[PDB]
Amino acid sequence: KVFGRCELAAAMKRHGLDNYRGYSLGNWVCAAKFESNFNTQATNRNTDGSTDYGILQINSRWWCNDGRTPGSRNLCNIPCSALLSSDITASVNCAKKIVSDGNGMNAWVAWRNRCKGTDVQAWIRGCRL
Ligand SMILES: [Cl-]
Ligand SMILES: [Cl-]
Ligand code: NA
Ligand code: NA
Repeated sequence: KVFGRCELAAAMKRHGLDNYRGYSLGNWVCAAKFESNFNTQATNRNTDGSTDYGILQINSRWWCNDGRTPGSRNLCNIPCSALLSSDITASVNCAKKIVSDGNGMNAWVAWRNRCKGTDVQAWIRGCRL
């Protein structure tokens, strides 16, 4: 499913991301924009053989099992394919573990490069939340 900007904001708000570990909702929207263009079915293969899955491009080296990332962990205890669902619950709950793991949202390269230090509130502006 390809979300609208406001629709995703609303889904993410309902799932407890709004200010989770101090990151306002705009940050999460901005990250999703640039990670996946709001498409839950986004996948991208990394140099190391790991793959990024879903709206927040969660990586199989640590966070999910795709059965093909030798030597990887599955720290969110989910199959990676669960991150591709139109229901963002699994992506959101795994994101919460990731963002709590010491690096905050710097774990998402695109957030660090495209969102961090920008006016992220722009991403939820105009939305009925
Ligand atoms: Cl694996
Ligand atoms: Cl980037
Ligand atoms: Na995801
Ligand atoms: Na894995």
